[PDB]
Amino acid sequence: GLTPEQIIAVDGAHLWHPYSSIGREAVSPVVAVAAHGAWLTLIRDGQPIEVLDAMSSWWTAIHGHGHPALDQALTTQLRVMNHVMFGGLTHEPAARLAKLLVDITPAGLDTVFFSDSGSVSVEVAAKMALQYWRGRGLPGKRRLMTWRGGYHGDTFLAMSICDPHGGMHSLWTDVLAAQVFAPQVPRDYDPAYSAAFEAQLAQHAGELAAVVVEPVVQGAGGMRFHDPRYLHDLRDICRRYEVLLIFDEIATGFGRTGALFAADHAGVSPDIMCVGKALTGGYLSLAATLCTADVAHTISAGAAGALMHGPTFMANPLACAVSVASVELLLGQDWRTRITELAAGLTAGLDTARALPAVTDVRVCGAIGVIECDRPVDLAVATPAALDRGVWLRPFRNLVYAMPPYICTPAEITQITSAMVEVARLVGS
Amino acid sequence: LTPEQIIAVDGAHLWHPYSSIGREAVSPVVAVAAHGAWLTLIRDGQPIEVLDAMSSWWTAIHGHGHPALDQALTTQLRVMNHVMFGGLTHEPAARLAKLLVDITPAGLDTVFFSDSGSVSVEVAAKMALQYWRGRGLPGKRRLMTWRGGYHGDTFLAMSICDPHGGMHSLWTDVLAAQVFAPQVPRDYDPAYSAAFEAQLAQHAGELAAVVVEPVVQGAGGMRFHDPRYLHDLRDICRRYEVLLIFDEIATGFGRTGALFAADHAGVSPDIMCVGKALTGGYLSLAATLCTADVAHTISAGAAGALMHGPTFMANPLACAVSVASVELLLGQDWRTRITELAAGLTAGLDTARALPAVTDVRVCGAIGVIECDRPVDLAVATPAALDRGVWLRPFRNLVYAMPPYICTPAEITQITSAMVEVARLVGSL
Ligand SMILES: CC(=O)c1ccc(N2CCN(C(=O)c3cccc(Cl)c3)CC2)cc1
Ligand SMILES: CC(=O)c1ccc(N2CCN(C(=O)c3cccc(Cl)c3)CC2)cc1
Ligand SMILES: *Cc1c(COP(=O)(O)O)cnc(C)c1O
Ligand SMILES: *Cc1c(COP(=O)(O)O)cnc(C)c1O
Repeated sequence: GLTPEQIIAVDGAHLWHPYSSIGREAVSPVVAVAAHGAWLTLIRDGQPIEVLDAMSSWWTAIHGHGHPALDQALTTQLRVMNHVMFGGLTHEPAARLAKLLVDITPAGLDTVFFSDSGSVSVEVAAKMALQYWRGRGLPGKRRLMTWRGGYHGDTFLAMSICDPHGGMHSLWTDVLAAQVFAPQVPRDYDPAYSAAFEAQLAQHAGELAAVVVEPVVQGAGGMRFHDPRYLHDLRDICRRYEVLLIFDEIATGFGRTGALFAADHAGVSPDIMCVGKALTGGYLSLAATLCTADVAHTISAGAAGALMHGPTFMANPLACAVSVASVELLLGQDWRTRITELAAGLTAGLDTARALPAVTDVRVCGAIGVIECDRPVDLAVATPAALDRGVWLRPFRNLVYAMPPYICTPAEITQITSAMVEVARLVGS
Repeated sequence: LTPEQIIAVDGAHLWHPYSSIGREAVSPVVAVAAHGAWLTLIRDGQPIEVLDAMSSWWTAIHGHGHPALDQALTTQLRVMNHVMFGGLTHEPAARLAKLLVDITPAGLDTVFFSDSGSVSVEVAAKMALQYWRGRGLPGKRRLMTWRGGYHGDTFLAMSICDPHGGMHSLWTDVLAAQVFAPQVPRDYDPAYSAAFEAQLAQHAGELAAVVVEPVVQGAGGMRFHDPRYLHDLRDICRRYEVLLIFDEIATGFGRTGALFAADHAGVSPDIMCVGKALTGGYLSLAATLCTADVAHTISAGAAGALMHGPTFMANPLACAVSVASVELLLGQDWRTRITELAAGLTAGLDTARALPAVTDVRVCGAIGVIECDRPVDLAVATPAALDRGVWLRPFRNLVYAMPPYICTPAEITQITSAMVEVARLVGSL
């Protein structure tokens, strides 16, 4: 048992946080003591206050926290089987989830490799791509290509295809794999960009295993959106130049961009796809990498005879059980209407920010809203500003943004957008 | 789904650890329940109760559905499933961090939570690299280990796995080129440590860290080595200013007869990884600990922070069950328990030394290994053990167990008897 003060004292001495220091944090983290539906209970001035999780706790909480159907799914599974090793055993949760995932992802993705995080699923995707070409007698095809502005995780291979600036590649001189970067993909569709991407890919085609991109929305590398037609072009380019296409849908999956998967906006299927953040409805760490029958059969028929990967908690029954419930909950409702309403709410709520002096862009895509500013956002100023307004927001660089739970009512979206608009006002002020 | 429908879905759609799709020599066995030391598996359409001799890949130290652990999960679920760790902290994370800092080897003062062992290893390497970069020595970026090791399946993790066991031949030109000392022997030999030092001396200026599994090497061959080697590594690392990293992902939490395997030598590494048994085998969770000096040096460097932050970092649910698992272990006489277990394994496995296909029998804490003279055929071994009411999964030439700590003396003897019978069959053909 620990009080918030004790929690803070332990935390300051002993706990790392994402991309943080020990003993040099500008501001202490805020003690969270509960989470229910769209709301977090945080400690502020020693007292508990309920605030909207505008971030969906980093894209995860699509149905909100403590959804009764999802709580129930976990507890039912807990009474039967917590976990068994996936080496030599299988189980209902894994089979149920894999069937669901193959049915709902872009056509052709027939096999599912479960892992415990997005970064791992990305490494699995790369491993599938590299083993695929090795299975085709082309080990030279081992490099990856992407466009700038991307994020794919924090493990060392994932780092190599992250945006070179966002990813601080200059601090990793001589340690990361050297990958092929195309220029930042633009928002608006310009076939000249695709022509140039193709020309650059063409000269590297013989050394490229895959193009890896986030489809439609680039998250941690800058919350940038691009025309879905670029993905149609990528599919065509990759098809014609024999380079696998990998869509990283770890942030975009399960309805977030207004399609069940962002690939659906372009009506294209990748050869390999990663999913993760929202997969369990934000209960537990779980990710999946899917690939076509062709990819799976080629890997399986190659010299190695198997995909050389196998996490300890692969296909954990508890995480899989809650994921099944989470996906069924999404599919059993009119999610498409729900996201359209959310997008409309975000658009309407963020429209006034356009007029603000420090604001360069306002953009919405499905249940994602972004205010881009002309200068870095002071976090020591912004965080308490949104908290004071009943909203948990986490800006970074020049961006103030939200990816709210799908269960957010119109009143809650208004509340979120208001806080965002106000943080932007203080940036200019 | 019926067991048959599960098998059908599984065969078409599910990857398993280090497996193929469509080319599996045996179907996985359907698991329908797990309670205590026992799994309920479907065999010829009928449910059967068998002992989980593998602890579900080292995870289930307290057995499955332990009331204390089930309870810890459901009571955390009631309050907070998960919140983002960026800007927020919480009681489960603080309680676990406090516990971990106070039971791990002295000087390990900070804790980075992640979702899997492979990730925690990548975090450890990142800590070491950023440490040296913080000291103005970015040339110190390679890792050194001994052969026979396993550290996970992500690309950096792979680079320090045994090159043979990890099939580095398949990964030519993709993996970082690390420094490998020869396999560490079982018995203490001063010449081995002298040679290790001599090799390290040649690379000292380009080495960030030595990374080893202390005392027991797991997936690389279930080999044990004299703890005195760890005292040598510590001294070598100190004199040549190379960080020492212990991977205790398999060895942690009493498994080798000490609380952590480093304790067998009284040695403190600069950085430490834990994972498999961390949650008592309920959920995926791992941790990377480092000293105050490492933490401060990273935090004072150009990045001003450790450049890593998993989505489900410090998941409340996983942390809560981990707190309960660790407390459950510490609140009993675990040392006597493991000693009794080891004695049971030793007594039970002794008769195997006389079998024709057996080259070695070795026990270290709650780990029993029959080393055979040929690779073990799973198609024979699996059903043979199930026939005897035990779930065993041999690998390579090893018939081994790492049973739950809650196994009674009779259950241990039932496990060792099945192990003996499998070993007898291996040489029986
Ligand atoms: C779990 C959580 O709350 C969290 C918060 C921030 C996190 N970050 C900070 C912003 N990020 C980056 O600035 C970033 C880090 C590396 C590469 C790229 Cl392209 C971007 C991504 C990781 C990750 C997790
Ligand atoms: C979760 C589970 O049941 C499981 C079973 C076997 C697993 N492996 C991984 C390590 N194995 C290796 O052979 C291995 C794989 C890479 C490097 C090294 Cl040193 C060893 C055996 C199969 C992993 C997970
Ligand atoms: C967060 C993220 C990842 C990495 O996921 P983790 O679970 O944090 O390892 C990979 N790809 C994308 C697009 C992401 O947004
Ligand atoms: C299993 C293991 C790992 C990898 O853990 P995952 O959770 O499977 O990624 C790393 N190191 C050691 C010593 C292990 O036994």
